[PDB]
Order: sequence, then structure tokens, then C-alpha cells
Amino acid sequence: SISISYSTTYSGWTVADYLADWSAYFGDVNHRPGQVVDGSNTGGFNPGPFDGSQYALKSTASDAAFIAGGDLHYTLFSNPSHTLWGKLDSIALGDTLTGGASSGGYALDSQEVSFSNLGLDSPIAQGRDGTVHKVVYGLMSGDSSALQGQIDALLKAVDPSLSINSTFDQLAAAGVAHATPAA
Ligand code: HEM
Repeated sequence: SISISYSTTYSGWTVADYLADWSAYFGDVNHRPGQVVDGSNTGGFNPGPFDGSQYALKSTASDAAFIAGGDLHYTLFSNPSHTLWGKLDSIALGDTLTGGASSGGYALDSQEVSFSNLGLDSPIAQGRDGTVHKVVYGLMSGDSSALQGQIDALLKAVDPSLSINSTFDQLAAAGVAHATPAA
């Protein structure tokens, strides 16, 4: 089942409100045709260059950032083009990225909320219609709707009364979330 970690700073917030707020600060990195010419809006994989246990990206509008974790693969120019697929186990949201390929992998200087044990697996055959692709590309483009929908489905799988409209504290009372220090 899904496992959620959240800073106590967000206790009485619902999952939906947090994601809408984080997405508002992250914005859209404009990772679209003809607009990706360098590493300013590509993000990066660990180990990379196009496959890894982590994909991380910082906003070009603020210092908001996220890290997707699992067994991820990006097709780039091969068919189906520009598709992220594979297994997505976690999404960590926060502020300011650190790491790369030295002391280890990627991390967030301030990790606000994370969703783990997602259990998502999208085969390459699904192309951009796969859930993994929609979830991550949505985050890159300022539309966390796909992530919100998947989290909602995973919470309802635990109990039909849970939802992204539930406060993080209610999810902790349900045994699905765990509060971490204000900082
Ligand atoms: C190493 C990281 C990445 C690099 C170097 C990269 C590079 C590129 C480039 C150069 C383009 C432009 C293509 C063009 O002008 O025709 C592009 C487009 C695109 N990329 Fe990436 N990308 C990366 C990661 C990702 C990830 C993780 C996703 C999905 C979650 C993604 C989704 C897309 C999509 C949907 C397009 C639009 C293609 C279209 O509309 O035809 N990219 N990418």
C-alpha cells in the first residue's frame, strides 16, 4: 500500500491542496518541442543519461524540485519518442536539489512531502499514455492532475473513505502517512 511522509508544517492541509500549491511554485519548465536545447529544463537521471533509479528536476521559475524514484527509462528519440516508462515507486517534492553522481544520488535540501511504494509499472508499449509518463511529465509541465489521480486511487484501495481531499493527519490516523519534523 502507498506510504506517505509529510512535514508537520502541512498537518491540516489536504494532499490536493499541497500538490496544487507545490505545482503553482514549480510552474512549467516548458519541456516541449523546439524548447529543449540544453540542460536548463531537461532534469537528469541517476545514473543516466537516459535511464535510472532516479529522475530529478528543478523548476526554472523557483527552487521547487521533485525526484521520481524507481526503475525509469526515457526513450528520447527512439520509438515511442519522448516517453518515460518503467516502474515508478516514489515521488518526493520539496525545494532545492542536491547530489548527482558523487556522494550518491539525488536528494532535496528541504523534502516537504513524499509518496512511496506507489507500485506503478508502465510498459514501453503504452507510450505517452502510460501512467508513469503522464504522472512525471505532468509534474514537469505544471499539471499534477495525473499524480493526484493515482494517489487518490491508491488511497481508496486502502479504504474508500480516504482521498486526496483527506488531510495528511487523517491519512496518518489511517496508518498510511507519517509526520516528520517541521523542518
Ligand atoms: C535526460 C533527460 C531528458 C532529455 C535530455 C530530454 C530531451 C528532450 C528534447 C531535446 C526534446 C525536444 C524534442 C524536439 O524539439 O522535438 C524533448 C521533448 C519531450 N520530452 Fe524530454 N528529455 C528528457 C526527459 C524527459 C522526461 C523525464 C519526460 C517525461 C516524463 C520527457 C518528456 C518529453 C516530451 C513529452 C516531449 C515532447 C515531445 C513531443 O511533443 O513530440 N522528457 N525532450
